[PDB]
Amino acid sequence: SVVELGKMIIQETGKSPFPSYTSYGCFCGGGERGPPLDATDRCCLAHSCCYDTLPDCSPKTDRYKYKRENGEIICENSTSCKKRICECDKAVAVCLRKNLNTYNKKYTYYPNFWCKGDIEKC
Amino acid sequence: SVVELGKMIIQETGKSPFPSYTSYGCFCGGGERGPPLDATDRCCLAHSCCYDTLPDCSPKTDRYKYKRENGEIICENSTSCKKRICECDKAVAVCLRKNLNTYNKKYTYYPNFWCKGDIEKC
Ligand SMILES: CCCCCCCCCCCC(=O)O
Ligand SMILES: CCCCCCCCCCCC(=O)O
Repeated sequence: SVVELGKMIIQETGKSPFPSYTSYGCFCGGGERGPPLDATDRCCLAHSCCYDTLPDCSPKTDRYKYKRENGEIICENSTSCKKRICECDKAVAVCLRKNLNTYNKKYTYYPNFWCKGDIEKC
Repeated sequence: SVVELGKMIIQETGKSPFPSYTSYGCFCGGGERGPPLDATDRCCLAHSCCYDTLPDCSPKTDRYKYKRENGEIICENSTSCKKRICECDKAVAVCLRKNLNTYNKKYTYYPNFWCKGDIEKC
C-alpha cells in the first residue's frame, strides 16, 4: 500500500513523499540502525516498528481505502490486514505533519553509512 | 510488486535494493530530471519508462510469480500485467548486474535537486 501511504503523506505534509521523505535521515524510506536524527526520523522509526507488527500482512502491497472525517484519517475494515496497515500509515503521516517545523533539508538525503548505532528494539 | 523487484535485485546484483539502489543518482528510486549520471542510472530511467508502458497495471503493488531457469529469470503469465510488470523488473535487475562494475558510491545518496536537466521523453 505504498500508494496509499504516499497519498496520506501528501495530504498531511503537503510534501511529496519523493524526494522529501523517501531517504530522510536514518529511518525514513528504510534503515534499521540509528540513533534517529530528529522527530521526523523518529516518526519513521515508529512506522518501521508498526510494520513489524504485521508479519501476517503485506504492508507494502496490500491496497486499502480511507476517508477523512473532520480532518482526521478514518481507516477502512474490509480485512484485518488493511485496517492495521492503514493505521500504521495514518500514524506516520500525522507524525510527519506534527514535526514539519523541524524538518531538516540536510537530512533529506542523509548517507546511511552515517547511521552507526545498533538495531534498537522497538 | 516492489517485493518481487527487490528479490530480483538481490538475486542479480547480490545487493539489497536499500540502500544501494533506493536513491541512486537521478532516477533510481525515483526522479524525472536528468541527465542520468551513469549506466546504472540509465538502467533505472529505462525501468521507469518501462513502467510507463503499463498504465493498465499497478507495477508497484501487483504481486507476481517468477522462476530462474538456467540462471535466467522466467516470468509468469497468469495475467498480462503480471507478465509485463515482471519483464520490466527482470530487465532492470539484469541491467544493474551488467553495470555493477561502474557503480559509484558517491551517487548512492545523490541529492535530487542536483538533477537540473529537462524531463526527457522516454
Ligand atoms: C522508500 C519508498 C517508500 C516511500 C514511502 C514514504 C516514506 C515513509 C517513511 C516510513 C519509513 C519506513 O517505515 O520505512
Ligand atoms: C524507492 C523504493 C523502490 C526500491 C526498489 C529499488 C529501485 C529500483 C530501481 C528502479 C528505479 C525506478 O523505476 O524508480
